[PDB]
Amino acid sequence: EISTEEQLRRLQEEKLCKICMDRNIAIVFVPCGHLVTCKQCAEAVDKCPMCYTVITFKQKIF
Amino acid sequence: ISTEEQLRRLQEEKLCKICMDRNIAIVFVPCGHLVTCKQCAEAVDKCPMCYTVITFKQKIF
Ligand SMILES: [Ca+2]
Ligand SMILES: [Zn+2]
Ligand SMILES: [Zn+2]
Ligand SMILES: [Zn+2]
Ligand SMILES: [Zn+2]
Repeated sequence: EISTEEQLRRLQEEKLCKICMDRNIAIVFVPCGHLVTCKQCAEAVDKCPMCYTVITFKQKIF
Repeated sequence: ISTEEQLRRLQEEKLCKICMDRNIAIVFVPCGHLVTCKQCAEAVDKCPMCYTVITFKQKIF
Protein backbone atom coordinates (compact mmCIF):
# COMPACT_ATOMS: atom_id res chain seq x y z
CA GLU A 1 0.00 0.00 0.00
CA ILE A 2 1.88 2.98 1.44
CA SER A 3 5.36 1.87 0.32
CA THR A 4 7.17 -0.58 -1.92
CA GLU A 5 7.88 -2.82 1.08
CA GLU A 6 4.20 -2.83 2.05
CA GLN A 7 3.15 -3.41 -1.56
CA LEU A 8 5.57 -6.35 -1.69
CA ARG A 9 4.22 -7.82 1.56
CA ARG A 10 0.66 -7.56 0.24
CA LEU A 11 1.48 -9.46 -2.95
CA GLN A 12 3.33 -12.15 -0.95
CA GLU A 13 0.56 -12.47 1.64
CA GLU A 14 -2.22 -12.56 -0.94
CA LYS A 15 -0.96 -15.93 -2.21
CA LEU A 16 -1.57 -17.61 1.16
CA CYS A 17 -4.70 -19.28 2.52
CA LYS A 18 -6.76 -16.66 4.32
CA ILE A 19 -7.67 -19.14 7.07
CA CYS A 20 -4.36 -20.82 7.98
CA MET A 21 -1.90 -18.39 6.28
CA ASP A 22 0.54 -21.34 6.05
CA ARG A 23 -0.16 -22.78 2.59
CA ASN A 24 -0.86 -21.21 -0.77
CA ILE A 25 -4.45 -20.82 -1.86
CA ALA A 26 -5.32 -23.89 -3.90
CA ILE A 27 -9.13 -23.72 -4.35
CA VAL A 28 -11.55 -21.32 -5.99
CA PHE A 29 -15.15 -21.51 -4.81
CA VAL A 30 -17.88 -21.82 -7.44
CA PRO A 31 -20.07 -19.85 -7.94
CA CYS A 32 -18.83 -16.87 -5.91
CA GLY A 33 -15.25 -16.96 -7.24
CA HIS A 34 -13.48 -16.31 -3.95
CA LEU A 35 -9.87 -17.51 -3.80
CA VAL A 36 -9.82 -18.09 -0.05
CA THR A 37 -8.28 -21.33 1.00
CA CYS A 38 -5.70 -24.03 0.66
CA LYS A 39 -7.08 -27.50 -0.07
CA GLN A 40 -7.27 -28.64 3.57
CA CYS A 41 -8.95 -25.46 4.81
CA ALA A 42 -11.62 -25.85 2.08
CA GLU A 43 -12.65 -29.31 3.33
CA ALA A 44 -14.89 -28.12 6.21
CA VAL A 45 -16.83 -25.31 4.48
CA ASP A 46 -20.06 -25.67 2.58
CA LYS A 47 -20.53 -21.89 2.27
CA CYS A 48 -17.84 -19.42 1.34
CA PRO A 49 -16.34 -18.04 4.58
CA MET A 50 -16.06 -14.58 3.00
CA CYS A 51 -19.46 -14.06 1.40
CA TYR A 52 -21.47 -17.05 2.73
CA THR A 53 -22.65 -18.05 -0.75
CA VAL A 54 -23.37 -21.77 -0.93
CA ILE A 55 -20.47 -23.55 -2.63
CA THR A 56 -21.43 -25.78 -5.53
CA PHE A 57 -17.87 -26.71 -6.45
CA LYS A 58 -14.40 -26.48 -4.90
CA GLN A 59 -12.24 -26.10 -8.00
CA LYS A 60 -8.55 -26.86 -7.71
CA ILE A 61 -6.28 -24.07 -8.94
CA PHE A 62 -2.56 -23.71 -9.55
CA ILE B 1 17.23 -9.09 -4.89
CA SER B 2 15.89 -5.60 -4.12
CA THR B 3 12.43 -4.91 -2.71
CA GLU B 4 11.56 -3.10 -5.94
CA GLU B 5 12.63 -5.97 -8.21
CA GLN B 6 10.81 -8.53 -6.05
CA LEU B 7 7.70 -6.38 -6.31
CA ARG B 8 8.02 -6.00 -10.08
CA ARG B 9 8.33 -9.79 -10.38
CA LEU B 10 5.17 -10.44 -8.34
CA GLN B 11 3.25 -7.77 -10.25
CA GLU B 12 4.28 -9.26 -13.60
CA GLU B 13 3.19 -12.73 -12.44
CA LYS B 14 -0.36 -11.40 -11.97
CA LEU B 15 -0.64 -10.20 -15.57
CA CYS B 16 -2.86 -11.94 -18.10
CA LYS B 17 -0.72 -14.28 -20.20
CA ILE B 18 -2.45 -13.20 -23.44
CA CYS B 19 -2.51 -9.39 -23.28
CA MET B 20 0.09 -8.79 -20.52
CA ASP B 21 -1.86 -5.60 -19.75
CA ARG B 22 -4.73 -6.42 -17.37
CA ASN B 23 -4.45 -8.72 -14.37
CA ILE B 24 -5.64 -12.32 -14.40
CA ALA B 25 -9.32 -12.46 -13.46
CA ILE B 26 -10.51 -15.93 -14.59
CA VAL B 27 -9.98 -19.52 -13.48
CA PHE B 28 -10.44 -22.11 -16.22
CA VAL B 29 -12.60 -25.13 -15.36
CA PRO B 30 -11.79 -28.03 -15.27
CA CYS B 31 -7.99 -27.62 -15.46
CA GLY B 32 -7.81 -24.88 -12.82
CA HIS B 33 -5.19 -22.67 -14.48
CA LEU B 34 -5.09 -18.91 -13.87
CA VAL B 35 -4.22 -17.57 -17.32
CA THR B 36 -6.28 -14.61 -18.51
CA CYS B 37 -8.14 -11.45 -17.72
CA LYS B 38 -11.89 -11.41 -18.40
CA GLN B 39 -11.59 -9.85 -21.87
CA CYS B 40 -8.94 -12.26 -23.14
CA ALA B 41 -10.81 -15.28 -21.79
CA GLU B 42 -13.39 -14.64 -24.53
CA ALA B 43 -10.77 -15.54 -27.16
CA VAL B 44 -9.80 -19.02 -25.92
CA ASP B 45 -11.69 -22.31 -26.07
CA LYS B 46 -8.71 -24.26 -24.66
CA CYS B 47 -6.35 -23.43 -21.83
CA PRO B 48 -3.18 -21.81 -23.24
CA MET B 49 -1.11 -23.63 -20.56
CA CYS B 50 -2.40 -27.23 -20.81
CA TYR B 51 -4.74 -27.18 -23.87
CA THR B 52 -7.63 -28.71 -21.93
CA VAL B 53 -11.01 -27.77 -23.38
CA ILE B 54 -12.52 -25.11 -21.12
CA THR B 55 -15.98 -25.95 -19.79
CA PHE B 56 -16.37 -22.85 -17.59
CA LYS B 57 -14.60 -19.51 -17.16
CA GLN B 58 -15.01 -18.73 -13.46
CA LYS B 59 -14.60 -15.10 -12.46
CA ILE B 60 -12.27 -14.48 -9.52
CA PHE B 61 -13.88 -12.46 -6.74
CA1 LIG C 1 1.59 -19.65 10.35
ZN1 LIG D 1 -5.38 -23.31 4.81
ZN1 LIG E 1 -17.28 -15.89 -1.54
ZN1 LIG F 1 -5.88 -10.10 -21.03
ZN1 LIG G 1 -4.79 -25.37 -18.00
